[PDB]
Order: sequence, then C-alpha cells, then structure tokens
Amino acid sequence: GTTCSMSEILLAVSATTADQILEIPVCAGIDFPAGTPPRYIGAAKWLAAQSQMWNTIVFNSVRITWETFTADTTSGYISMAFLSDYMLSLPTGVEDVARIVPSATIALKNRGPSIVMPQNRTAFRCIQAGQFAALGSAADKQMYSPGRFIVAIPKASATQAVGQIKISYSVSYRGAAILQPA
Amino acid sequence: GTTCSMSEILLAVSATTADQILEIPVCAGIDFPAGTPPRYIGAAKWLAAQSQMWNTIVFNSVRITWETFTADTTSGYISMAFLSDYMLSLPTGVEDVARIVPSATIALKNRGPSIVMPQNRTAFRCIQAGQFAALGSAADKQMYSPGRFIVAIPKASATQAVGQIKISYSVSYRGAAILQPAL
Amino acid sequence: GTTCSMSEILLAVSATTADQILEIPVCAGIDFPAGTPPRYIGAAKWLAAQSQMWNTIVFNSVRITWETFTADTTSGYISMAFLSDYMLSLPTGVEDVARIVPSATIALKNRGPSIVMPQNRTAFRCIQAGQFAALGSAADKQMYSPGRFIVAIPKASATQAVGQIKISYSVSYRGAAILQPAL
Amino acid sequence: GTTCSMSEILLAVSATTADQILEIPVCAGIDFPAGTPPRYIGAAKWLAAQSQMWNTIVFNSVRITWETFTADTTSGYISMAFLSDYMLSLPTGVEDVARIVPSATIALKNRGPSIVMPQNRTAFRCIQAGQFAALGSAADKQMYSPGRFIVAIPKASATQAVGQIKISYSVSYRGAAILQPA
Amino acid sequence: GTTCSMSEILLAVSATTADQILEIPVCAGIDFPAGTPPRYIGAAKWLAAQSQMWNTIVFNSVRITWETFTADTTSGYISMAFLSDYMLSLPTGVEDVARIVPSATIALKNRGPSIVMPQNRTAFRCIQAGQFAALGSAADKQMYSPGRFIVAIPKASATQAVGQIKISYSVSYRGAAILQPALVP
Amino acid sequence: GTTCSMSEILLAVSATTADQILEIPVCAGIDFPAGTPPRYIGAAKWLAAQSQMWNTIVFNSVRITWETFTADTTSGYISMAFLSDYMLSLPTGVEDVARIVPSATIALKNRGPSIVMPQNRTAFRCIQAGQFAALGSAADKQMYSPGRFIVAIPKASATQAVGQIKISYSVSYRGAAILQPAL
Amino acid sequence: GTTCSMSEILLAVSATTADQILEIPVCAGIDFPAGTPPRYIGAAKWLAAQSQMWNTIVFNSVRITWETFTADTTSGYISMAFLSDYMLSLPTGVEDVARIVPSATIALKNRGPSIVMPQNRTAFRCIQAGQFAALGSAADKQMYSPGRFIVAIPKASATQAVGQIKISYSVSYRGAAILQPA
Amino acid sequence: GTTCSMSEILLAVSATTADQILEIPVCAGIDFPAGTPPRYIGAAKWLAAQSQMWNTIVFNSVRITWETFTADTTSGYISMAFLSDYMLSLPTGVEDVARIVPSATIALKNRGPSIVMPQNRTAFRCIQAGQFAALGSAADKQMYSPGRFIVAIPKASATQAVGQIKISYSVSYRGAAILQPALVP
Amino acid sequence: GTTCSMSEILLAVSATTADQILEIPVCAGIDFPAGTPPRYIGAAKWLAAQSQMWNTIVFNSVRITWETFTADTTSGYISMAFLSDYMLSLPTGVEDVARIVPSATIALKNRGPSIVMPQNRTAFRCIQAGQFAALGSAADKQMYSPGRFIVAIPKASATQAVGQIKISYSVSYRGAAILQPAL
Amino acid sequence: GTTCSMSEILLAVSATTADQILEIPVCAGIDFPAGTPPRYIGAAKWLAAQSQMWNTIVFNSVRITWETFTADTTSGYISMAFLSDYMLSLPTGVEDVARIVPSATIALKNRGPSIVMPQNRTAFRCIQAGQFAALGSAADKQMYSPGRFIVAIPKASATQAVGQIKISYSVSYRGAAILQPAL
Repeated sequence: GTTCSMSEILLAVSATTADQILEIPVCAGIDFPAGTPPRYIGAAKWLAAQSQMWNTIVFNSVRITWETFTADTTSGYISMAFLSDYMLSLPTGVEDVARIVPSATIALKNRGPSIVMPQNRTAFRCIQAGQFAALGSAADKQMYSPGRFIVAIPKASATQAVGQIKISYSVSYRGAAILQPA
Repeated sequence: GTTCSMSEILLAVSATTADQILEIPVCAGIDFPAGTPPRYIGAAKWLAAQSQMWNTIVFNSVRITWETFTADTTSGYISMAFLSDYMLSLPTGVEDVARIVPSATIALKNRGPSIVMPQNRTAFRCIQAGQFAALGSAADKQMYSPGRFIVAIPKASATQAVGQIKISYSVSYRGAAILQPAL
Repeated sequence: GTTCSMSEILLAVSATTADQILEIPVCAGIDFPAGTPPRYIGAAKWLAAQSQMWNTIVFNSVRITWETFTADTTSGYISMAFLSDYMLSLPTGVEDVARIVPSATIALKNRGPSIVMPQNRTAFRCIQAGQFAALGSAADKQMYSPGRFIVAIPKASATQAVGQIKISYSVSYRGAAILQPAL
Repeated sequence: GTTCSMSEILLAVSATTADQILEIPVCAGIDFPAGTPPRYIGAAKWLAAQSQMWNTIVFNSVRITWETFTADTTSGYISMAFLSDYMLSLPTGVEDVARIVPSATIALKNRGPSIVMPQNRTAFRCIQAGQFAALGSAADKQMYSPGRFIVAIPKASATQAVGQIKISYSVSYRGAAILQPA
Repeated sequence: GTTCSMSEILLAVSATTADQILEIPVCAGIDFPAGTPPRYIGAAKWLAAQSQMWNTIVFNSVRITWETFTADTTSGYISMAFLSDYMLSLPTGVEDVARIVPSATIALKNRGPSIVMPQNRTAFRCIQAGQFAALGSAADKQMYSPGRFIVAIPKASATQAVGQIKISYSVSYRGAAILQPALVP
Repeated sequence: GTTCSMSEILLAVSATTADQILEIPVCAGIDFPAGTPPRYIGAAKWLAAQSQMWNTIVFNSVRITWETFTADTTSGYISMAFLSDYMLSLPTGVEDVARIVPSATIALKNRGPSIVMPQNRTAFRCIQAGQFAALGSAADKQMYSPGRFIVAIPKASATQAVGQIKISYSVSYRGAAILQPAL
Repeated sequence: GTTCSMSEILLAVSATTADQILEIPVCAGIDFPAGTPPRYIGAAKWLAAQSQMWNTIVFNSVRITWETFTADTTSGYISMAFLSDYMLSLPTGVEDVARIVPSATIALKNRGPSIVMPQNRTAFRCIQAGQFAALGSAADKQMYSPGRFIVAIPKASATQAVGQIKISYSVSYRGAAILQPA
Repeated sequence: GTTCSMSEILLAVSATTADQILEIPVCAGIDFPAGTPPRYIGAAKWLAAQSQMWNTIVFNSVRITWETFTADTTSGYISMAFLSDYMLSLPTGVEDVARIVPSATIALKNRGPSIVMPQNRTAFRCIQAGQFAALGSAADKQMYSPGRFIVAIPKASATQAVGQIKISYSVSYRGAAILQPALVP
Repeated sequence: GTTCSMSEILLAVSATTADQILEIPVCAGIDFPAGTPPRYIGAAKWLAAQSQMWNTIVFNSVRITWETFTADTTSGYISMAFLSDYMLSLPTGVEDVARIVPSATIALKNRGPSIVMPQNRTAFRCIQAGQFAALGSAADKQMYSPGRFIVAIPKASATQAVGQIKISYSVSYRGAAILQPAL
Repeated sequence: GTTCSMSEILLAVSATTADQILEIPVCAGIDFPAGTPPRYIGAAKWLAAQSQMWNTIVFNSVRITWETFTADTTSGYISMAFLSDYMLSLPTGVEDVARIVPSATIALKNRGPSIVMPQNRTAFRCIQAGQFAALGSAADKQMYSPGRFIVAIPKASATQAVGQIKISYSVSYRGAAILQPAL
C-alpha cells in the first residue's frame, strides 16, 4: 500500500444553447462516460489506472477548480456543488443548484475559490466505471462512492470553448492484487 | 494519489517433462504474457487495473510466496530468485538459479520463507504490458521496472498441477489521468 | 457480549485430476456449501453455532494453516490467498493465484508460514449461510463479509487425501437475541 | 477471541389464574424452552448465535430488569432472585421466593432497582440448549452454568399481558471453532 | 450543520382483543405508516421535518418511555425491546419478546425504567419514509438505520386507550441541501 | 512436588487408503489406546509413569510437532488442531478439520511451525487411561483434561510409513502418594 | 517442566518384639518394597505417579515427621536419621543409630522437631522402584539418589500400632516424556 | 456472607481387635455416617448447621489433632493423612498409610504436631451428607470436596476407649438462602 | 583449553520397506556404529578427532537439522526427538516417537524448524566409541553423555535416498593430554 | 572500491539413481566446473564478472536457499552444510553429512530455514576458477577461500528435476585493476 498526490484535468467545459446540468461521481476508478446507455462524464485517467492495481482506497483530500480560456466579453455564470447522497434527485435548474451546503459561482473568468470535499476517511472498495454504470439502486452506489460532484451552467446564444476544470487529490492505497472484474 | 495493499495470486505452477525456466517482470502494469511474439507470464489483474488510473507509482513493498496442492509422494524442488538487472541473461540451468544474492528452494510441499524484494523507493512511470513487450533494448526496460522476478523448476516424469504462487504488496500512487497509450 | 478464541478445522483437501479452485467466504455464520445451487465450501461448526446466539460480531484476528497427511513422494503445490473484494472475479489459473498482495505456496509437506488476514475492526451484522447464499449482487455481500478466502491446487494423476486446513481466530460478540431468520 | 455487550429482551410476562414459578438457567448458549420434555423458558437469541461461534466464554457482568405495560389499576407483586446452586430445589411459594440473599419485589408498575449477579469470573465451556436439557444430575449442570435465575408471580383473577423482562450483559470470548454438537 | 434535542410523542397504545406485535424502524426521516402496502407505525413529526433540510445525521442518543392513562383496575403487560439487525425475523409471541439483550415489562401503570439504545456514532444518509418503505432487501435497509425498535402487548377482553409512548433524543446534522427525492422502485 | 520438562515421541503416522481422523486426549496420565472397546491413540510413556507418583499436575506448556521420513515424491497433507471442548463432536472430513481457531497443514515433508496449546494454568487431578476410558459423559471428562488434540490425514493409494509426531512439555507436580486406582 | 509441593504419609510404624531397623531410599520414583527379593519400605504414591511423567527432577526441599496414635502408657524411643552415602553399611543397633550428624529421638508421643535433609540442588534422572531394586553396586545407586533415610525402633513386649510417619517436599520437574522402562 | 472460626470434636477413637481404616470426607456439610448403606464417619455438628444457611463456602484453613485418654501402659500407633483425590483407592494396610505426602504417627499418648491441609482457596457449592452419600462417581464428588481425610490404627488385643480427634477451622461464607434439597438418585 | 564451532553432516537418511527407528548417543567422541556387535549410527568425524586431543569437554550448544534430496512426489514423515535418560527404553512405533517433550515432523521436503538440545553445562570426561559401546549398564552411560538423540521414519514401498541430517555445535575444551585408552 | 548485494541462482538440483555428493567452493571468482579434469559445480555468473574488475574482496554476508519445483508425491531428503576447512575429506554418506556444526534437511518441498555462513571478515585476494582448479595442496586453497559449501541428496528410483538452489550475498570490493591472470 502506497500514498499518492496529483493535480489533473477533469473536463473541458463548453457553452451551448441548451442548459448544462452535469454530475461526476467520485468512484475509486472513474473514467466516465461509461455505458451503455452512457452516463456521467469526466475522467481522471491517472487515477483509474493507478487504482486498478490495488484493492482498497482512502482519499484524504480532493478539490475541484476552474480555469479560464475566455475573453472578458463573454457573459455567464458557472455553479459548482457537491451532493453527498444518491437517494436525492439531480436538481433541475441552475437557479436551484445555486443553493447548496457548499457552492460557488466563480464565473466566468475570475480567480475564484476552489471547492473542497468535506472530510470523509473511510475505506472504499475499488470498482471500475463499467461496473459502476451497471449498478441499479442508489443504495448500491452508496457502497462505493462519497457522493456525486455536480456542476452546471446556463444557456448561451452560441456554442464555444471556455475552459478546463481541474481536480486535485491526496489518496492512499492498501492491498495489492490484479484480477479480472466480475 | 492514494495508497493500496493486497494479497493476490500470480501463477499456477505446473510440473512438466521439460525444464521450466520462468521470469516475471515487475512493471507498474503487469498482465503478461503480452505479445506478440508472447513473452513473460503471470498476471496480477487488480494491479494493472487500479494502476491504469494514475500516472506514477511507488511500491513500498512486494513479496512472492509458495502454496501446496501436492501430496507428499511427489519429488521435486522449486527455486525462486530476483535479478535486479536486465543487461544480464536469464540463467540457464536450475543448478545455476540455485546461486543468487537472494534465493530459496522451498519445494515441494513445505511452509517455507517468503522471498522479499530489496528496498527501492523511486518513482516509476506506469506503462501497459503491450507497451512493455514492445520495448527493444534492456536499457529501455530499466526505465520502468525494478527488475525481473525469476522462478524455476526441474523436469518431472509426468505433467501435473502443484500449486499457486502468490504476490503481496504495498504500493502508492500519485497523479490522476486516463488517456490512450502511445504506439 | 463476550469474547472467544479457538483453533478449528476448516476443510479436508483432496488431490484430483481436475484443477481445484476454491473460495471460502468469511461470514459471521459460515457452514457452507449452502445451496441451492450449492456454493462455497468449508465449515467451522463451532462459530456458526456460537454466533447464532448474538447479533453483532467483530473478529479481532483470523488465520488459515496447512497440515500434512502426505508421504514425501507426492509432488504438488498449494496456493493460498485472500481477496478483500467481491466485485472482482475468482481468478482462473493457479498460475494466476500465484500473484496476490498476500500469498503462499507451502506445498506439499512442509512447515510453512500461516496466512493472516489484514486488520479490519468494524462491526458485522451476523447472518446465516442460507441467507448468504441467497444474496444476489456483490454490493450486497460486502455488507456482511471482510472478503473471500481463496485456496487452489493444480491437477494430479490420481485422486488421494492430502491433509486438513485449519482456521484460528479471536472474535468478540455483542448484543444477545435469538430469533428466526428473514426469508 | 472478542468482547461484547448488549441489552436484550428475555421474556414477556403474563398474569394468569395459576401461580407462576419460573426459572431461567444462564448457560453459554441459552434459547430455552429446550425439550423434550420441555424445560425452562426465555431466550436471548443474539447470545446463543454469537456464542455458537467460539469455544469458551466468560461473562464479566449480567443484569435482569422489569418494564411495565400495565395500567395503574392492576394489583400484584413480582419477585426476582438468583440461586447459585443446582442441588437445591426450586422453592415453592412466592412467599418463599420472598426470601433470598438477593431479591426484589418491584411490582407491578414502578421504576425499581435492577437485580445483578454476584461476580464470578471463571471460564465456562459453551454448550447448546438441547445439550443442556439432556443433562441428568445437577452435578453435571454445575459444570456449565453460574446458576439459575428465578422469577415468580402470584395468581390473578384473569389472564393479561403485563410487560417484558430485560437482560443486559458484558461477556468475553476466546477460541474460535465451529463444529457439530455431540 | 447544527445539533438538536427534543422530547416528543411516538404513538398512542391501544389494548385490543388481538395480540399487538409492533415495530418502529429508526430512520433519519420517520413518519410511518408509509405505504403502500402500509408498513410500520409511529411518527416523530418534528424530526422528519427538521431532517428533511440536511443531508447527513448522527444521533448521539435516543430513548423510548411509557406513560399511563389507565386506572389501577386494568391487567396487562407491555414489553419493549430493540433489535439491531434486519436479517432476523420479527419475533412472534410476547413470550418471545420477553427475551432480549435489552428488554422491559413496565406494565401497565408504573414509573418504570426507560429503554435506551446502545451507542452507535456513525453517519447515516437521510431518507424519507416512502423511500424507506420502497426498499426490498434487509441488506439495503441496514444502510440507513441502526435497527428496528420493537414493542408488544398481549390481548385483552375489550378495546381501550391506555397511554402514549415517548421518544427523546439528541441528534447532530451536517451538510445543508433541499432537493426532490429519487424514485425507488 | 517437582517440576519437569521433556521432548518425547507421541505416535508414528501411517498413510492408508482409508481416511485418518485421529484424536489424542491430554490427560494427566496418557498411554492410550485404553480399552475396552479401545479408544484414542498415542502414548507418552514417561509422563504416565512419572505422574503416577503424584496427585495433582499443572502443565505450564505443551506443543505437538511433525517430522519427515518421506521422500519428496509423496503427495499429501496433514492437518493438526486442538479442540478445547468435549461436548462437540469430532469433526468428520479433513476439509472440516481445515477450519479451526488453531490449525496447520505442514504436510508432507516441510519444516513447519509447531502447534501450541493456549495457556491454561489450573490444577488437574491425575487419573489413569483405563480410568479415563471408563468415563461416560463429556461433562465428566472435562474435569480431568484441557481438551482433545486432533490430527487428520486424507487417504492415499497405498499404505506406507511417513513419520513420527512429537510432543514437548513443561509440567509441575504437587502432593506425593502412591495408591491403587478406584474402579 | 513444573513445580510441586505436598504433605503425604510415608509409612505406618508398628512396635514388635523384634528390633526394627528400617531404611527408605529417596529415589525420584519411590513406591517400595520393590522386589524381588523385596527391599526397602514406604511409598509416597503421589510422587512416583507425577514423576513418571517427566524426565529430570530436582527436589528443593524434603522433611520427615512423627505422629502419635499411642496412649501415654507406652514406653519406647524412635530414632530418625539420614545417611548421605551408600558405600557405608546400615548401622546395626539403635544404640548406634543414636549417633548421626543429624538425628532425633522424639519418641514416643511428643510434638518433636522435624528432620530435614541438608540442601542438595542437582539434577537427578528419574527411575522406577523395580529399576532401582535391580541395581547392584552402591556406586550405581549414587547416580539416582541423595541418600537413604534411616529410621529405627527398639523391641517391645507385644505388637501394636503406634503412628504414621509423614514426608513433605517441594520438588521441581523438567522435560516431558512417557516411555517404557529399560 | 460472614466469616467463622471454631475448634470442635470430630470423632472418639476406639481400639479394637480388627484393624481400623477410616476416612472422613470434607464436605461443606459434613455429619456422616450418612446412609444408606452407611458411609464415612465423624461429624462437626456446628458446621453443617451454620452452613445449611448459606450457599457458597470457602475454607481458609483446617486442621486435625489428637488427644489422649490413655494410660502410659497402652501400646499402639495412630496414622493420620490427607488424600486430595477421589480417583485413588483407600489404601489398605496401616503400613501403607505410613507413606503419604503429609502424614504423622503421634501415637499413642504424646503432644504431637497437628496435621494441616495444604492451601486451597476456591468456591465450593454446599451440599448435605445425604446428598453426598447419594453420589456415584468420584468425578462427581470432586466437585464438592477438597479431599478425604484418612486416619488409621492397627489392631489391639482388647477393645477400649483412647481419645477424641479434634478439627479446627476458619471458613468464609457468601450468599444467603434456605431451601429444600434436591433428590439425588 | 580452546573453544570451537562447526556445522557438519551426521547421517544420510534412506527410506526402506522396514520401519526405521534410530538413535544417536551424544558422546564426547562419537563415530558410531561402534562394535561389536555394532550399535548406534552417525559420525561427526571432526569432533572425535579434535576431542581425542583434550580431556574434558563442555558443549555450550548443539542442534540437529533436515535437508531435502527428494522430489515433491514422495510421501512420508520424519520424526526427531531427544531423550535425556538411558534408563528408559527406545520407544517402539513412530506413532509413539510422535510424543515427546521436544519433537518435530518436518517431513519430507520442507524448511522446518531445527531441533535444539535443552541447556546442560556440566563437565563430561571424554571417551571413545569403542569404549562407549563396551559399556554395560545405563547407569554407567549416564556418566559420559547428556542423552541419546532419537530419529525415526515409517516404511515406504521402495528403497531410495532422501537427504542428510546435519548437526551443529559450540563446544569448549580443557586439559590437554594424548594417551592410549583403557580396555 | 564499492559495495554490492544480489540474490542469484547457483545450481539446478536433479534427482538421480546414483547418490549425489556435491561441494561448491566459495572463491572470490566462482564459475565452476573448472577443469581439467573438471571439479566442483555451480556458478554465480554475476559475481565472477563484477569481481574480475577489482583486486580484493570481503564478503560481509552470504546465504544458500532451497526452492521447490516438485509435486507433493515425491519422497526424498536434501542435506546442506558448510565445512570451513580443506584439510578434511569430503564426507561420504548422506547419513554422515547429516552431522555438522551447521546443517539442514529441508527436503523436499517445504519453506525451510536458510543456511548462513558464520562471520568471517578478512581480506581475500581474488582469483579465477581455472586458477583455483589448478591449485594442488589444501594449504594453498585456504589462502583464497572461507571454505567449501557442501550439499547432498540420496538416490531415487528415476531421474527428474526438483528445483534451484539460490545464493544471496553482500560483498565489498577494494582496489581496481584489470590484468591477465598468471599461469
């Protein structure tokens, strides 16, 4: 068992005429959009790979951050938040993602404070994304994940790139084994 | 980055009328016999999968162990050893695997001490088995691996199962990313 | 609530022309092969009985050991290992059980070090073997068990007895109640 | 070997036109009325199950308590006591259970002090209730049990429920094994 | 996240010619008898409401108590107990609820000691009663609850009121959010 | 009263086409197979003799060990374990002796760790083997013995010698007297 | 190896018209009069049995004592003494047992000081009484015993019981084994 | 529970033309020769009575002593000893009672050292003499007694009184209860 | 007077259709099977030679070990033990050598713990093997030796080599003289 | 001058109908069987090569280990030992290699303790195997070597592979020079 820390890109946000309501579950092995039908998005490639090696992972810390490709002219906001429960629905409406125990609206081109997950040190049996997408009930999903990490942006007049979002973490492994998934 | 520890099966040894000279490289991502042509054997499935997620792995510890399916009647020995260099040839002759800085001949059905790798804490950029099999020079291979883990058994009159060998380890990851391998 | 400790037999290993890939889940109440269709094997009779009395069990320690009925003539190996996760498949191939975070190949007639489960002190709601066999998803099974305890031996030319495997443990109960299991 | 502690129900007392003279032996594995012919009553289900797992049990502590389902109108008393010897007869007569080294008459609907067993730290080889009912001489039974726990109530004009009695304990196991009883 | 403490009524017990075998699961959000078909009973209205606001609840303490509306003339007993496991069946027979690790038979009109849950400080993701009634396996239900709280009384010749039972607790919340529940099959 | 310590042979194990399920009670005076009908086996001759002299014996320590006459060719396992209770049945099935609080499967020709009895310092009124075989209920037998010491080996194709098992102990006597046993 | 201590009867003395000159060797395993022809007398049954279990015995202490069944009317003396050498003859004549490095004449019905063996902590390979009676030379016998313990009483007019003599000891064993004697 | 200490007579020894081989078990409640058929002898009346009151007795100490009614003219010896095990036979032959871990031959009219039981502090469930005589196996009897206390004297030409033997003890009770004994087959 | 330490071979064990019950006395000067008629076996050649030089030898330590020539196929056990007394008979039956204060059944091809003699620092007048074989009573033999070192293996279907046993020791001499032995 | 440590194979043991009595001298430069006529066996290739570079070598530590290729069925023992003197003869008879100051009989398929050379820190002028085979008297050979490392196994019914033996060591060099050996 060994410890690890890295800063890595999660997703490349894109403004679009439709509203964007997005959620990224924090499994031991991420790499969504697993299908099928496809679900969730974002993928920290390093983590799934390194964690496909062990057997039990504790994350000491994790954070999500925003970075700006945009010119000052653009108008728009960007909400980020962190549900800790699966039984609840994904909120509909950015007006409603605006309310959370932890939330931010950094947008669109500003420094801005980094969201940080509330502490939760408990062992989490690692699984793969296909495994995780295959799961049915939320009661199942709560076995493997601290909770979905939700991000949302309102519609804009025309599609355009705007900038990456960037996870950072410290995580600690135990128990080495390399076998085929059930 | 997160730490991990597990006990896992590596291979299922089989006695055979030919001599058995076997080597298992210890990459960040194992799962041999990668081809082609196929090379090496053994596969800790959990490790390649968990480690295909990150980007840089340090193994704090690793051990190899023997376990017995055999009845007392069987005769035979089983040598295990750990070369730390690729420039050297695979020894030919079990009589010659008998000599090593670290070695054992537990065989064939006894408790027996577990081989353990000498300490080596340094960062190792993770790669896949197809990647690793594709490598040419040994000078390349030393970038990614601590060193091949060699095991050997002498010939017997008739083929038969005899028992699994079992790796254990503590390993520590950093840097998360999930991308397609270069060719 | 009371504490307890005992050394007890788990299974009587038998060499056979087919390969043997075996797994024994460590429930609060064991006594497999529960059916039906039948699954798993081994049975510490004392534990299921004593633990059918309480309601919540913590195991401070547990170990698995090998003992030899065989004559020296027999050839064969015996791998033992301990997966801590249900989502993963049972490895196929003794060559592949040879790799594990914790593993051994003591075989076939030697003292040999005892496998020991990595520490895991957390409360585990007790259930019965029929209950446990009835469970569907692995995500369910992880509620009640630390993890399956896998053992494997390679094929041999003719069937024969070879020796018992022997669990030992210290375990600690709380909460007394004696009721009929739910269906 | 592990330690344990729980609070659990033992029996549900019922007033009846006949006198009630009841005894509950404290084995390592309880779950009476074992037969046959049936003997004793009460059953802490958790304990027999948890203790069917080990091989040698020491109870650091144990207590018996009374709880009231009854309305104030009801009249009646309830004696509780703890013989430590099997060679002696079950007393006949509640008037005679009234005398003991340790005794109480809490009844029928009052707080009331909890009976507590005098200390006795010595190893006790666990057995099952069918095993225990099968035993003949008292000299045999003293091998496995600290002593019978007696409870008694006088007759009333009409049958009715009145309330549970509730054991509590701290107990400590050693030696793990799971085999078929002789 | 904030802490809270209250004393509140749970149910109003009623003697009846049938035997009464009752169980009240201790969810983060109670308010049974959720259906359908209806299951469980009792409802601490304050708790479900206050806890429908947060996201993760730890109960530091909880107790169940008996209070008497009855005249002295009435005869009957009342057992109270606390299973910590769902895999086990509801005991049948008050004679059998009489045996428990923790139990009492206060009945019917006496002071009587209060039952108290054994300590269990661990985080419990809050859910609603319809959610909870929708759950299938016991293995699911153990995710959300410490364990069912069982109460039982023997039959009597004629139906009548007898008195309330009364929960008390200290509980501690974290994580604020207010969203629509997911639809469990 | 005097103290004593010795290493001594207990039994000479023999592979056989039938399964071998064996138990050796640890009385103050051993020397089984007492009859009749005959029961139990093994006999530390020195101990019964020295202990037929006193009146009350405490054993501070005791261990059981395996030693190998066999050639490497033989296949087979050998389980050893230690029940502390008489009320329980002798397990049937070596697969089931494999599970115990304390157990080992050293077999068949390996160093292997020695089984050791869990500590139990309490006075034990000495009796003879005929006395002990005469006893009826288990509740009687628990007066005189810490608990039966069970050993088991699986069947093999043909009968053959394989090696002695070897008890060792430290024991401490009190109270000297030499009288005829009661019937 | 374990330690032990007990108080135990050795012999039941009997007055007789012949003179009584008696000796009791202190082997690791006593239980004389071993034959044949029979030799020596007295037997601490507990010791031979407990010591037939081990392999090497050291006696830290040992004492011999007198106890009185007799009425005051009886006349007679009783000498007790402890030779440490086998090469010497058994003294003939109670007048001659009267002289010793350690001796007493407690007789016949008095409290009286207990004889005690001079310290001798050295390992003594245990043997049985038949073994010991079989030995020829004294040089052989000195391998196994500290030395014979002699007791003697003068003749009286008529035979009668008079009282037991009573050994006490602390002894310490090592090395456990149970095999047939050569 | 209370402590106690007394000096009391056990038996009145009598010389006789037959050999005398006698044993007195040390139960919590003595008062032999219980029958039937009658067994053992001696009786400390005070102890059975005081101990029929409690429930669990530990004896801290106990001793046996000899006292002389005889004139100096009498010839004879008197052996006293203390077996701690029931599995063993009563020795036959005073010559054989002469050998013991603890023994004495005070006889017949002398001061003489008092025999004393080796220490053994462990709880002993009290029973009555009829109870104890009813017991079958020695393995049963070892539950209740430290061990039989044996005394023996050789034959003499004519029967005569010679003197009492006298127990002394310190003993400590716990647990008070007074109930009818169970009927052992 | 000088001190010394060496590791040396004692005997070369051979499986055989008859049972093997063997004992090796530990004299100051070994080199059995002295005759005649021949008795005992094994011979540490170095020790008799070096010790034929002095006059009084104390052994601070001594150990006996097992080493495996056999293939895994062979079945059989091997008991080793150490009687400290000559008055006792050689046990008959490997089942009976299985019981000892110190014992092991390592067999047949396993690491296995080394038997070690319990401490005994006392001066031992050196003699030769012919001298020692000439001795009659056991009471004589206890003058010169700590005690016989017994080893035993059960019968097998066909004769074959299986491996050496290997003594190790630290010993300390005093008093130098070189004279002809008495008859 | 630099330090070094490695685990390496020495030889591949083979059961054979003849008895096997083998010795491997521990020179600064090994790689036997040097001739002619050929003598000794085993070869740690890495060591001779690395040590052909310097001029004076001290070995801080060295160990020999056994590893099992055999099935449990095989019967046989395997003795390992370490003479420190050349003046003495190679023992004949595995029964006689059984006695040594340091010895083991792990065989044939068991964990088993590793033999270890007694400490001996003194400078040893390096030579080559042809050089060493050319030497005549033992008095010459003691200049360059700590002492021969002997291994032996008893005969078996049919030839077969059984397993490697495996040296491990820490060694420390001084003085660099690369010249042609003297004849």
